[PDB]
Amino acid sequence: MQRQFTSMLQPGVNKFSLRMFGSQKAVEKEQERVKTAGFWIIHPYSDFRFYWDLIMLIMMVGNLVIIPVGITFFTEQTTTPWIIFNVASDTVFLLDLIMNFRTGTVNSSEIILDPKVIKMNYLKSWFVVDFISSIPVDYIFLIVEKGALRIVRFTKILSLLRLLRLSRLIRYIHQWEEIFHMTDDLASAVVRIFNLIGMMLLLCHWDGCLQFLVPLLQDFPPDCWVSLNEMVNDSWGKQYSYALFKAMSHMLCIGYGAQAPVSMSDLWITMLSMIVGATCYAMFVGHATALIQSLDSSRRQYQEKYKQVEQYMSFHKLPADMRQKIHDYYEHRYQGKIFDEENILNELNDPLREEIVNFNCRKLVATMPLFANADPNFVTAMLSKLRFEVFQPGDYIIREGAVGKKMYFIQHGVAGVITKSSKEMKLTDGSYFGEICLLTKGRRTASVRADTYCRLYSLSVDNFNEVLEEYPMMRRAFETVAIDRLDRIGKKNSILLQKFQKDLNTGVFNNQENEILKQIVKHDREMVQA
Amino acid sequence: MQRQFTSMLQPGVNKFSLRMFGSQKAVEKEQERVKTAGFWIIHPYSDFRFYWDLIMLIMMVGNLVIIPVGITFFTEQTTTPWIIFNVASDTVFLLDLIMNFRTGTVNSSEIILDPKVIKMNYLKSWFVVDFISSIPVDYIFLIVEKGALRIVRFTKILSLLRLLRLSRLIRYIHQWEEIFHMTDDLASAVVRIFNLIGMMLLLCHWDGCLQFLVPLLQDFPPDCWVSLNEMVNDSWGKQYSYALFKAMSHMLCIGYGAQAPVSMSDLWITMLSMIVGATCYAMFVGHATALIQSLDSSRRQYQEKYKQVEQYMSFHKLPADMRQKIHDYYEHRYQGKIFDEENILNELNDPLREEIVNFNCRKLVATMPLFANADPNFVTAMLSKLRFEVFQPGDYIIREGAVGKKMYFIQHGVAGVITKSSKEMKLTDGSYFGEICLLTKGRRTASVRADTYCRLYSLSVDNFNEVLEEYPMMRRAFETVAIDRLDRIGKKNSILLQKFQKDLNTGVFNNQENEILKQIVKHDREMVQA
Amino acid sequence: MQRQFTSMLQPGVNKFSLRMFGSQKAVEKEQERVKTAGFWIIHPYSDFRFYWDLIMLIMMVGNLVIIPVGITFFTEQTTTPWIIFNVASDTVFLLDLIMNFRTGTVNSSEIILDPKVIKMNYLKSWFVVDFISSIPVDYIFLIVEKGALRIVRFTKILSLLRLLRLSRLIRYIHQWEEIFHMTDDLASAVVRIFNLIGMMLLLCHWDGCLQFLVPLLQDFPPDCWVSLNEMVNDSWGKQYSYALFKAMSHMLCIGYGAQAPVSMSDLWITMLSMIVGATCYAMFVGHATALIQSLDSSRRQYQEKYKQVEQYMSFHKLPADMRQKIHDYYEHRYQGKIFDEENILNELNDPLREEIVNFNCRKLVATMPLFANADPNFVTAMLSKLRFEVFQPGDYIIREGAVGKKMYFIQHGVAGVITKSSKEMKLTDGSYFGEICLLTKGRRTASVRADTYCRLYSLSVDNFNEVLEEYPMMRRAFETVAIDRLDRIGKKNSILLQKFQKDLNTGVFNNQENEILKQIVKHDREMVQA
Ligand SMILES: Nc1ncnc2c1ncn2[C@@H]1O[C@@H]2COP(=O)(O)O[C@H]2[C@H]1O
Ligand SMILES: Nc1ncnc2c1ncn2[C@@H]1O[C@@H]2COP(=O)(O)O[C@H]2[C@H]1O
Ligand SMILES: Nc1ncnc2c1ncn2[C@@H]1O[C@@H]2COP(=O)(O)O[C@H]2[C@H]1O
Repeated sequence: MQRQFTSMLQPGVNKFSLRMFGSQKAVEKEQERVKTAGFWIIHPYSDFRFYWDLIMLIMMVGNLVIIPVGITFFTEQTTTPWIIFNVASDTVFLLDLIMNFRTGTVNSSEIILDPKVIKMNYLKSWFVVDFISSIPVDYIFLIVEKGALRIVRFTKILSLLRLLRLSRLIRYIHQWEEIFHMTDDLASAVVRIFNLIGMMLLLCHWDGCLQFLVPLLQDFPPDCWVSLNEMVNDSWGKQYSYALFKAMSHMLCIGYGAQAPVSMSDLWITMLSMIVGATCYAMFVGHATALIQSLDSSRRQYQEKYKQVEQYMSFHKLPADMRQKIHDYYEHRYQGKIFDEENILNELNDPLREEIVNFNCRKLVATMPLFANADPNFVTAMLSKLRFEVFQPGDYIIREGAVGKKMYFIQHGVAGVITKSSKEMKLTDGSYFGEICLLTKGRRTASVRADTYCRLYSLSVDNFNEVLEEYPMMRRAFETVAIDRLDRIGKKNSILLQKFQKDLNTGVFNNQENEILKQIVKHDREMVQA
Repeated sequence: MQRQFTSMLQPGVNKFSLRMFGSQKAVEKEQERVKTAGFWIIHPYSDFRFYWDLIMLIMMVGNLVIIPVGITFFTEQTTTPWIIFNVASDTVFLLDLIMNFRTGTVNSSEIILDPKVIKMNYLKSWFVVDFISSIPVDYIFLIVEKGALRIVRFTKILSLLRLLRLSRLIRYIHQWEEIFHMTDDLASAVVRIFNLIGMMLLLCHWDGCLQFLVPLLQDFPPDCWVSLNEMVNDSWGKQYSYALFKAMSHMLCIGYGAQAPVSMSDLWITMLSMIVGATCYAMFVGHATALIQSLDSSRRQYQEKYKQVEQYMSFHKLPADMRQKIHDYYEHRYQGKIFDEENILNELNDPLREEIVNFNCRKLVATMPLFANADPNFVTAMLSKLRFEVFQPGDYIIREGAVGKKMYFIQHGVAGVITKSSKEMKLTDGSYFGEICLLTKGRRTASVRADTYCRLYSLSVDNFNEVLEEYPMMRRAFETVAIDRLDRIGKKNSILLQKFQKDLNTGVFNNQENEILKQIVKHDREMVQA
Repeated sequence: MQRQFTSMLQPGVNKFSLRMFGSQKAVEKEQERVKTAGFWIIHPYSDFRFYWDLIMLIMMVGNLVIIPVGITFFTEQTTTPWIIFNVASDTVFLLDLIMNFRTGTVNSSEIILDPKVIKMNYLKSWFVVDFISSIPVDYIFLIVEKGALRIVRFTKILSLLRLLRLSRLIRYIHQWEEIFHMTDDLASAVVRIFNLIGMMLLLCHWDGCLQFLVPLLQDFPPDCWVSLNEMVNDSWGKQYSYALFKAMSHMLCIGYGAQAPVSMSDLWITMLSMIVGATCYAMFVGHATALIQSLDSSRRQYQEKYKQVEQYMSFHKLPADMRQKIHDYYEHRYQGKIFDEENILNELNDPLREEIVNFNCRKLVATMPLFANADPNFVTAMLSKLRFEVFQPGDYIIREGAVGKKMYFIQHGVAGVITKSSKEMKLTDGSYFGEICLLTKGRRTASVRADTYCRLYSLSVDNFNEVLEEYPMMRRAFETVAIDRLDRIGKKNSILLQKFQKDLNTGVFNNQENEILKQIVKHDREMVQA
């Protein structure tokens, strides 16, 4: 049993524990660091301190709802049932104060030095504002005065010293909400707004007890609101309902309960309640505004970027024909989602980038035969050096005769090769153009027009040269496929022809090599016919 | 004593003085610049002007609380006690006006030209709106009319000309709050909201004096609210409490004090008070919103970045299995703290970067024997060219056979070398892999799998070549340790073997050199066994 | 006179004209473009249209204040004075409608096509909502019914059709405020909030006329608020004050004028007025919040950056000793001003950058003798390739023996050279170290410790090599000064010695050259003694 107590008092492996400590070795280190001292110390992340936090929070909200109401409307406050509840909550919060001695804080590292450091820090921090609210001063002062209507007044007053149990509630709810509200966007916001409206109802309830308490301590003078409305004799449900209604009407600023307040005490209490209500309502409106702006962030940022590009198009005074094509492109590329890609892919590390890239191009590695038959290290490097692009229908991707600087891998949407003295050649998903320009270091062979809405993957020339100089068997493959494709087109490149005639006669090719090559070129005939 | 007066009037070395002036030579320059003119000039950063600011602010808030109340409810305003206070505050603000002549402003540099520049600027800026509020016009006009109920009315009016002492309060509180509120985020916000609620209570108090002042100047006509509620005879505490309650109920918009206002004067004053109250409450709600959004900034920005990466993962339609790993990585790397590292480390200078890097890697310089025994300039350069990384459990850091481009220093969490025909080899904190790939310019020797949650420090190949070409003794060390590690693994590199056989036989090695090398290789056997 | 009319109708050279048109040639182009058509067309930037805008705005706010009040409380609306004012404002707004025909809009370019384009666009845009409000329908319908208490009711109604003069006011105030409110931050904000509170007082006034208008059209039934308060006979000042007070109490939500509204008409008008008041007050609170957040921007952004660097220091868990030095550095460098320097200096062009750099370094070009005697093109290039730095007291700028990569120009604050077997050497403002390391391509000669708070200007090695390879006479100067400084230090560099012994014996030096060199080295002895 005591081993279970020690394992409870030591910090346990949890999500917050891992977020604090990093590796589990730090959790074992903290477990031994707690296991230094004997039978006493509890850690501020332990499940014992968490459950004691929760039990004391339930008891606190219970007592702060039932304390003030009990004081005002119950002029017989010496009943056995009432005294039993009072001493129960008293010994419960004395337990919580001694555990507040035997806890430990976190400045830096978590301080676990009991007899000097945490004792001095706690005795300098909150011991007065807890020791007033702990012990029942209402029975001590009563047995002192026993060892009298003014004394009955004074023992009705000092019970409100237990309202200083409030500071423990906010001091605990700080830790509790920061632990159990870091989950999502909706849940944290909704628990924060319900936190605030719970605070507002607590203040309305306290004020509703106050507006009857002060006409009670003066024994109901004949001009205050209670003896004007003639409800000194009405049963306590009616008095509490009216006092709470009066405080809620002051709080939301609707109006005075009665026509007006005439006595001086009622007048000043009404004014103080009005100030507190206006301030709390202003804070509530501010929190509602902050919650709304936190919910509406993404659409706002997208409209910011849209207004920026609209201002750019306005500054150059482009025609509306072009603005329609630009907004069509932004829709067809970003799909109404604002995000920066290079920054995120720079923030992630190498295997996360490799796994994300392999998932985004899982279709292309299957559909191209080259990627299906090549080595996975080459495939991974060539895949890592790619770039997304979106082409609108009917614009030239590659024009003939210009200098070549990249190649493109088709992912979605058919694009056509338009060679003169050739009809047309369509290219489905899973194919590539831009081979022979980069392999021959010359001018583009035949132009390419984007028929449908193409979604292409492009690869620059320097990365292509680095990868294909690392592994040259794929360069032999590209040379052979480019030879067949050029022979079908009609033009021929003697540089690549002589390089292959010196390459194939050198004997570096194998039986499996040219069998794979024959498979690839018949596959290329298939994905140029289709 | 006069030397103390001159040292008070000259600017003193303070935090604001250093933030204004840079070096202390500018403070000495300003001290001589004040010491040019004789016995007169005070500087707008001097402790004399600061203490005169504070004393005049205390006297101002005192007088603006007690002036209007004194006017309305005290129809016997010729008492000795009242006249003594009036002439006291009068001569105090005449002192402040003459010191307002003998001050100096700051446009650019601080102007200290007395007899033309600052005299012309002050006499064109605020001299009318101070000279009205300075001298007691209420006794001058009275002794003029002595040298009569309308005259008693007129001498009750002109005392409100001292409410133009208000502009000096805001004009001073600008400087005072910008001096003593640049400390932190909570303190500046709380003093700003209490500044605004102090302003609102001041307006409520002034309006509460007004609502009795205007039924007073008409000698209480039989239809205004005072003679309707029948409180012309009630003692002044009751009249002030009711007038303040009526103005506060108009201000927060709760309701008319009485059922309605019937006389025309009460009607128009009620409407003007309603407008001023609605405007001031709107400003208060705006300031509360701005304060709340200023407090809730960091969690907001973190949720912005989180929503952005969520939109990226939504756009690529990644499976939830991968989204869980990405959110796990972001938690395990940033720990819920949004900050940009490269920008901050670019903003700091060279010794701050060196000191921060040495503190972040104080454990690694002790645990690695190479760093413990090397020269501190080399250690500092190699430390400056490092980069943080976080690896999740069970992904390959380095795969075998790929091209090598960096090396890694383990900081936290064990990672394993998985070589074929070797069992496994664990590596604790404080070790490095990636030596022999960069030293032999070839393929990776054996793959490395991240067992626990690794926190690694990585170093790129170009920086490694620059540092190790600057100092080659560490390259001899790395060559020897790599030779031993390869001999234990099973593969061997003849390039490094021949380079060391030509290196060691060259005679460049020394007795201390290979003694240190023997210590390092037995240390490497220790941190590969462990 | 007609030439003055044509020059008024044509667009004039103004600040908005230059911001619209760029060069003055476009203003002359627009002047001829207006001068195409004859005697008719006015341009929407012309001073004629601006002054007609202003005169119609004055007349509009006058009429919309005096129209509704005239309708309700003046049951004798056939007086000569009243009819004269009505036909005056009628013919004034018929003038404004015909000028609304003869104007021109701006879609793109400013359309100036009169008889089809602007006529069709205006007749499709606003001609109904102006032609109702232009002509006095109240006299036309009266002379129709003349060519009867229901008819008197109907001629009291249709005058409110002139409230549709309101749309012209907002349609003009759009252009007028965007012209004359682009000046500053305070003026635009204050005119916007006073614009909104003017709109709110206009709605309060209109509602105050409505609450008496509807009990007027039913001939004051015996249960509406007017005949309950018994003010059918009170003179019109009293009725207007009470009706405006009732509408203002509904508008700000304070309370019903009377105890409650009993008749059905009063009930529904009260509810509609409550809805309009709550909506307008919500808009006012929103505009106040936006104004406050616009005023408090700079301090907010500075606190954002400060919280970010605080989160960075918290994430690395640096000691508070280091956090104090970092916050000291940020204060001493940015001086509490958030701004990005590289972005702004990238946005400006070449002579603006040259002029800004020459002003920031006007002291250094005078204090250094090299800059005073060198060619201004060299001085400008070397000045353009500089970088600011701030060094805290007591850290080593340059350590001995390390590799050299930049040189530093002292601007403010003394720094010391600490050479072994030399006492110490102080360097005032206007001096440079880092010459001989960059000139000899080797290790740093002697360390340098920052004594006071140094503000230095640094220059990198690649820019230094580019400039000093462009002009080599300054390299001869640096070689000679470095020779003297090394001879005084104690170490000597044979590379520079032999390069100068081959350089000086080559005969490239002149009499003016070595006279300038002698002046520079005695100046260097002066600024090393001092
Ligand atoms: N018949 C064809 N079928 C498919 N693609 C082709 C054909 N002819 C040329 N191409 C591709 O179109 C590209 C355009 O010019 P390049 O020189 O970049 O390389 C060319 C080939 O990749
Ligand atoms: N037996 C071993 N123990 C620890 N590390 C090793 C061992 N063998 C190889 N390594 C490291 O693992 C690295 C992986 O391949 P590299 O060529 O980068 O260089 C290798 C060495 O740094
Ligand atoms: N006696 C000296 N007085 C002033 N500066 C010096 C002196 N000796 C060396 N320096 C400077 O200090 C620099 C530090 O090393 P460098 O090699 O960069 O070049 C050195 C010179 O610019």
